[PDB]
Amino acid sequence: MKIGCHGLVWTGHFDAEGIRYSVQKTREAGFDLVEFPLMDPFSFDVQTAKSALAEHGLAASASLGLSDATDVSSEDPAVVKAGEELLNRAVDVLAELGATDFCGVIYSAMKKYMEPATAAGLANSKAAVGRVADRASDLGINVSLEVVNRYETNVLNTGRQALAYLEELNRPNLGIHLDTYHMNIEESDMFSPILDTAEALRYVHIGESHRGYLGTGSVDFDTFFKALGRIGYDGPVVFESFSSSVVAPDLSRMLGIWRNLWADNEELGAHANAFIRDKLTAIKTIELH
Amino acid sequence: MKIGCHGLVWTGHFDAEGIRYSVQKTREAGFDLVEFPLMDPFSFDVQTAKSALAEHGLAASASLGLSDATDVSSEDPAVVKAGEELLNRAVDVLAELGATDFCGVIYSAMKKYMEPATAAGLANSKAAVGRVADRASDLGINVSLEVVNRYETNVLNTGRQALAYLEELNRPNLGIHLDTYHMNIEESDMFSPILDTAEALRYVHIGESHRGYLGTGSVDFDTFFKALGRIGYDGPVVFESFSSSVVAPDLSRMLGIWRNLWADNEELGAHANAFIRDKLTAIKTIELH
Amino acid sequence: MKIGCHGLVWTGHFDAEGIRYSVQKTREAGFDLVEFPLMDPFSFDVQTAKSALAEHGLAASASLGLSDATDVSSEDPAVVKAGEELLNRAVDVLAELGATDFCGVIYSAMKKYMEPATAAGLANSKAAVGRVADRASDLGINVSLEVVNRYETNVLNTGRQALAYLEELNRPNLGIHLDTYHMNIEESDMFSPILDTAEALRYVHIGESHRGYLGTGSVDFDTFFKALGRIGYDGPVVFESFSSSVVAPDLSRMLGIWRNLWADNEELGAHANAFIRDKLTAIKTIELH
Amino acid sequence: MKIGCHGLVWTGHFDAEGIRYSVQKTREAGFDLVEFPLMDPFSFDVQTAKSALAEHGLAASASLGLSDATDVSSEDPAVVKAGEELLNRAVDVLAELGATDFCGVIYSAMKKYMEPATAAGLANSKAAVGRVADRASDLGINVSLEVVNRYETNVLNTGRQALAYLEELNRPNLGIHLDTYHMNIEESDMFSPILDTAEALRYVHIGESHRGYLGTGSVDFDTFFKALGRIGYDGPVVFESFSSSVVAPDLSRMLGIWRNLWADNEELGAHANAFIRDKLTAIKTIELH
Ligand SMILES: [Mg+2]
Ligand SMILES: [Mg+2]
Ligand SMILES: [Mg+2]
Ligand SMILES: [Mg+2]
Repeated sequence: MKIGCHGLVWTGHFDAEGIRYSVQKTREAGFDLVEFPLMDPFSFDVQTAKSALAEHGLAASASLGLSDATDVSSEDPAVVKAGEELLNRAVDVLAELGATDFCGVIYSAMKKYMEPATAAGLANSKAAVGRVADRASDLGINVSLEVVNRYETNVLNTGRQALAYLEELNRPNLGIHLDTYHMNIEESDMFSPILDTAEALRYVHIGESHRGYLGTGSVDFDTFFKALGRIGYDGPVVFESFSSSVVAPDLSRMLGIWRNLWADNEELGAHANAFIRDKLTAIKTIELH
Repeated sequence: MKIGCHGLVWTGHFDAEGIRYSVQKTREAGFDLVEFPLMDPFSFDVQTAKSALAEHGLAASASLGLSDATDVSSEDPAVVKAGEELLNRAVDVLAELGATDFCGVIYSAMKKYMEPATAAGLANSKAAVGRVADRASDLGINVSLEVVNRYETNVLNTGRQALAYLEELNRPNLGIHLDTYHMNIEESDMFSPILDTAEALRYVHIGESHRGYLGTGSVDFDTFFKALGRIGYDGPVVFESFSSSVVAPDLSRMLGIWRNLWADNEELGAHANAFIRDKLTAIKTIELH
Repeated sequence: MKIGCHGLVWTGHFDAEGIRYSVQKTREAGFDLVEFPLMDPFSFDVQTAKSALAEHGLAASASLGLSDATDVSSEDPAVVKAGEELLNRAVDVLAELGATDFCGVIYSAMKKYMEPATAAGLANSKAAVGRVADRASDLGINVSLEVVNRYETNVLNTGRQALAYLEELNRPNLGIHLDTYHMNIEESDMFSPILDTAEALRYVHIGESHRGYLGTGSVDFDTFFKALGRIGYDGPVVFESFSSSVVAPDLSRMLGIWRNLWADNEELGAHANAFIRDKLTAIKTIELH
Repeated sequence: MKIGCHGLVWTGHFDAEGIRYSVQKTREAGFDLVEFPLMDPFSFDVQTAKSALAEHGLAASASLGLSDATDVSSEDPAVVKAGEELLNRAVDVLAELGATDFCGVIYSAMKKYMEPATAAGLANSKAAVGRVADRASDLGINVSLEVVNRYETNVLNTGRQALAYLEELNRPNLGIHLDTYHMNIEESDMFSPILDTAEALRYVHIGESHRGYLGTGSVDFDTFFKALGRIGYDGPVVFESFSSSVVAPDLSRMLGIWRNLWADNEELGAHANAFIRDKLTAIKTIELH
């Protein structure tokens, strides 16, 4: 299991400087892995990232959220094709980095829909995601669909829905990515989604109810980690936090990061790293007693 | 204290038949009060409402959410003026009904903004709301701003933000409206917001994390009700839950109701009424032991 | 599933008067079943119980805790035999009532031990309970061991320890009884013990952390009922509450009931009956949405 | 604020070697303070303790529970006197160590009583404690009464009982010591007792529901630390944990430590030190957001 940190803790612009900076700060915070948010994978400087990752002995993953122009759940085949094109490039980036995990909101646009998903749209989404997963499979890359709340997608809001989505595709490298922040809204509790989704659970985001400091919100982390321990989850556990102190020109607007949740990402990162690691340490003793 | 139920539980269209139906269902479910959604107050059948309320001996309140055309936080004075007009009419409706509580998202549009709030926008919102409060005050009507999550507003996301907003306006009849559903995301916990806004807390919405049956989600209702009891809150406590089958396509899309958490609103309403009253009965015993 | 009330809500003396009083009050509070504490089954008035149960249409179960004189976990064979004799009579009483469930602290004395259990004592406990269970089996009676906290036994303090104890005996009518009050102290959380004990779980006590009003202490009922729902538990669910306003001469002392947690047991009882039934109703809805 | 560790994490025998071992391990785990259990203060090697404390740079406090022979709530004045004598020696040991804090179950025996307290016994307890406090005051020592559960005292089971007991004595150095383990049983929630005891709260124990690893049981630490932050508590915050792995001949039997909750106290101790510190760090951030 790799303990990771989302890139938006450190910077909103993933240029050469942002890449080295995020990688460095991640390592200094005590994390094993950095998750790069690849909103624009075409321009992502792979060589700099490879250099920085090697320098700090850090692993990497990639996440992304689609938009209207790249909505794979669209009824417009051209829009779907564009989204598929973007997803494929992200996967290519991961392959060049020698990474293994791609995740995020890749089954739809990451936004507040003003209509329910349509039958035709859902068919297009599943087909597009199937083709990306197949391609990723040949490159030795896993693809995990991140379940997000009603305001960020109209397709997959719960673990159960994600399981039904994956049932049709039946792709071996296709998994489910759960996020405590999103689970806090949609799920019935923190243990049930883990247990139902146990086979497919491939990626985990650790986020507080307001996406700030861990333990300063309403998320039931204790039940979540205990359930993770029960199913013997051994995949990535990545801290994710957003504040107006670190702004991504598009991503911050899309996630509605209006408020200040923290000013000092160094204290935040180190704290989050310890929070996650110590929780896992304690949870490991539970089976013994 | 009045135990209430949002009208949207029962019907999506508040015409003559809808008004009578929602009022009757509310009374049959055991509630003291019904909250009418006045999205369009100009076409609200006030007379039918007065009749139905008297028939069932039920109290009433009103809430609405603004839209793009009536966004009082806009930098466009034409838009701001439109919103203020909508607000003023709603207040007139309540005055006619002899009701005393107006609430909801009246300081901004109820939607997912793609940009942070602006200084000019905030100024316009505050000015308009102040004028509306003054108008309402003369009609003996209290106005409560409902704190909502980041996806429904970029203005008032926390109880403290609402306090700062109210401090500037310094209006006697201006209150704070808290909703457990929204609190469950943005707030640090369920007792701090109650304690901090005790002086200004005038309206309460009771909703599960996913707006389904009470007690089937992640809302810490226990801490919330304990906090309410500690500050001796005596205002309205109103249940809120939504179904795409029941509400209009407009509002269902606005609230992002992609899933239906219940099929029988009679059972839901009766369950919610007992949940609230029974919780209140229990919390009253705490001071005795 | 039968919803029940422990008799110490109503009376501490099960003479004929207490028997009829407890039965009647249980029916009036809305329950299906009364749980008689048979601290002395030799003198329990079976005849009055049968008569009251019939008059009020109520099912019945019974529980008890052993004492030093009846400690089947003693190394002294005469003490063990006196215990076994008491247990056997309790099973016989239940048989005469037409009941199906015996439970409680029947594997040791119900007290604060000052020494750990002993290998010889444990073997005595199991053998006696095995014989009691076999006897009960012939009579169509299920026997469930109540897991209780460290101050009330030194043998079975967690669900896991009860499973290991049963594994040895391999009896098909021998089950596990979990109590939220006891779980709240000893267990890692409120779902694991249910999931681990699924096969063997046959009786449930619903008690708040301080054994008063439900929802006025720190017990996580939500996690507990969600887990009960997940495994399809259909055994008895019995409210259990103790206050200085209702005193049993021995039992109130043994359980350390020093404080007033309630004066009005009719309010308490109706509240608890609603709490449990409403919780089960809500959990059933998680299924389909 | 001093973050501390109870000595029973390390050893059950406070001979010279035990004293040195406990102080060393406490320092190595990252704590500021060691809490000595002074069950027999007449035989406690003060000089070795001064030496070990100095060597490792550690502050110190002491606690004890009384027994039958020393029960200051007894109606027998010789028993009261013997208790008061043991208390006075414990204060002296602290004075010689240059410490400021005495605490624990010093207002009754620390045991499972078999009947409720008596008016006369209470009056003896209060007088004795008052005298011990006055003596302590002259030496610059604060005395804090540990509120414990029903199975360890019949006198002070809730914060509010302790408040009422202090009110009578009105002593300026006499405070309330709350323990999350005990609160988890007897209190209504984890914030009310903190808010109610605010001015009088002088000492804190941090204990999981089953007294093992922090975050592996049912204690609501988040509400507790958020309430602590709210009243700006600055007294000692001390980790307390018990396992059959490390046994005190007397104390482990009195506390009912039947089960192994950990084998490796070095891991346990560093986990707890981090747990408490990291929680305080996070709670500090809440007022900023
Ligand atoms: Mg995420
Ligand atoms: Mg609302
Ligand atoms: Mg019980
Ligand atoms: Mg303690």
